[PDB]
Amino acid sequence: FMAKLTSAVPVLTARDVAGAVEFWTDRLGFSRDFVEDDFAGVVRDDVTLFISAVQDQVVPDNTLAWVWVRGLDELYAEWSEVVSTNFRDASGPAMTEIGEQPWGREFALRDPAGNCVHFVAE
Amino acid sequence: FMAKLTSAVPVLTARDVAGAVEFWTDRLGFSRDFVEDDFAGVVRDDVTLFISAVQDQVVPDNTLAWVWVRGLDELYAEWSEVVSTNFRDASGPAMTEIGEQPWGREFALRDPAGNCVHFVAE
Repeated sequence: FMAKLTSAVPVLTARDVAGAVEFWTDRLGFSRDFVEDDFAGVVRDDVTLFISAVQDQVVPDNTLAWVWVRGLDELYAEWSEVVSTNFRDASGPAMTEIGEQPWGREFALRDPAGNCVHFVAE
Repeated sequence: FMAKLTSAVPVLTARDVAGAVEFWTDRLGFSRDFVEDDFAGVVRDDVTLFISAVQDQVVPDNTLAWVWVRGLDELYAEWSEVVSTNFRDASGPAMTEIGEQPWGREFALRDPAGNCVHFVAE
């Protein structure tokens, strides 16, 4: 008899949770799972992400997450029309271009709070 | 044709990645998946956690993750013999006691780097 770990949920951070949730749902297509004032959960297909409140901006600026997807080029097309593809010369939410990395074919997305999330082709 | 998100991997943070990895593997039973100098991955059963390097200690002190498990009381017993159960009066790695929260029956564990990970009974 040994304990089995079954699944994990990344936690993104934000000084402004409510705005982080508005962005992931109204713009990226996730749904609200639950929303407290300093803690929320959003969901899309089999992926859940939690969003937690923090006071220091450097935390969200250093927060990361990796998500796997079937149909990466299409996610990229779906999101490129609501998120800038000029990842460098941009201050707000942005997306890098698809490229190969050791973990696979991917692209990263920075949300309004500063979280950087990597989406990888399954 | 719509992109489907299939799974996610939480990213823990540490000023000292190598030590964070030693702890999650030699003491908690995870295996090394890959180890670069400022980025690593550990695995146990169906759960993978990445560990990333940062310079500011406040990031790991604010980093969170949620993991689900079958056989929570047994994970608690397996880990209570290598991690302190005096969560308050302790400075290093520690574990709180099992309690009910809105997300379910759980316990939290703080690792040496400062990450706080919640383990929930499936």
